[PDB]
Amino acid sequence: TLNGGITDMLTELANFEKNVSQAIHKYNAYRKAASVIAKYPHKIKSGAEAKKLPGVGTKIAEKIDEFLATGKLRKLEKIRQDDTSSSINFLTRVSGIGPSAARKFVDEGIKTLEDLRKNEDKLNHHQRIGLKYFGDFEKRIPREEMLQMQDIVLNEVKKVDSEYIATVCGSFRRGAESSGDMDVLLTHPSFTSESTKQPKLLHQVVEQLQKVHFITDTLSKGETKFMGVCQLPSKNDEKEYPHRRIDIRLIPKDQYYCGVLYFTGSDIFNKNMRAHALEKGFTINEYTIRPLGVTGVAGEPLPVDSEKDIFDYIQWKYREPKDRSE
DNA sequence: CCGACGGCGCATCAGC
DNA sequence: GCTGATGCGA
DNA sequence: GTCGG
Ligand code: NA
Ligand code: NA
Repeated sequence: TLNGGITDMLTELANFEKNVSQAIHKYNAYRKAASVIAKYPHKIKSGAEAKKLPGVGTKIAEKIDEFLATGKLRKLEKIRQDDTSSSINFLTRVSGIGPSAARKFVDEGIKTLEDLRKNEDKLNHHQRIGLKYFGDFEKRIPREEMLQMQDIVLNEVKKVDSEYIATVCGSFRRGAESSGDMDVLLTHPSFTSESTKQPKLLHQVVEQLQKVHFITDTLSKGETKFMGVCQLPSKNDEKEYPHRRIDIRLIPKDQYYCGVLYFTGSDIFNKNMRAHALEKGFTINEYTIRPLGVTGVAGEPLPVDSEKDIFDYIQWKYREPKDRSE
């Protein structure tokens, strides 16, 4: 909160770059800047002070000086009042509506949730669902609800086939007090990188979850990845729980733990391990870990049967997810 | 100066 | 109808 | 917008 005004500012500039100007790299540049500054244990007094932080350049430094001297940014103030831009930016909060769709909608007069509600025929399946649960999707999930959600998922998966292995990752696995959604990694001994991928291993799990009315909607669904909506059962006379976003990924047995490691995060922790992995002759990614030859040629992936194995390779002591903040 | 900046599954579109 | 490109979310 | 080869 030391520089909340500054980080809020950069984050707002960030969204407009992505959603309105469609300049994704500028979006990430602003986010990077907002992040480094968010971790700075001091109240910034000038643009030059912040410029020393990695990610803050001349332009953001110039903007910080303006904000400190006036308490605002003229360019930001302007875009905020712009009917077209503020509307485009806003519409992207609807899942399924990206920068392009937001732009086309505003071009034809569709600027608010109400406008969207009156134009269902112009919305695809995903977008209709994003609109339907607009409010719910923006709410966070208390860990206690995640536990109840995990209980259902683990139970139903085992019910389908006790040989399935399912792991709820994300900040939740690291012990987060709340979550934005639920990410489930699924695998089965019968499915490996070079074997049959039976088009129903994932389907049977999604089907069972719908049968017990846990999964309520489907955004997308293929043979390896499902993205949908779910909701805990409500108690009599009890305010119903909000709908939640849940993804379920089927990964080959041999790439499962590389998957759990990666989707467990955090993002910052992954980069460090990737760096360390490199400075050890190994290359780690979402799927595997491979040795790097002398001339930089990657060798075939190394056998992995646990998160620990990955650590063993890069000479690192296994770390509990609760400590993988970075 | 000027290219990199993350990458892939799925839904849907463009081009044939 | 088929194939590759694009939008989207993660 | 920022970095760096
Ligand atoms: Na800097
Ligand atoms: Na969106």
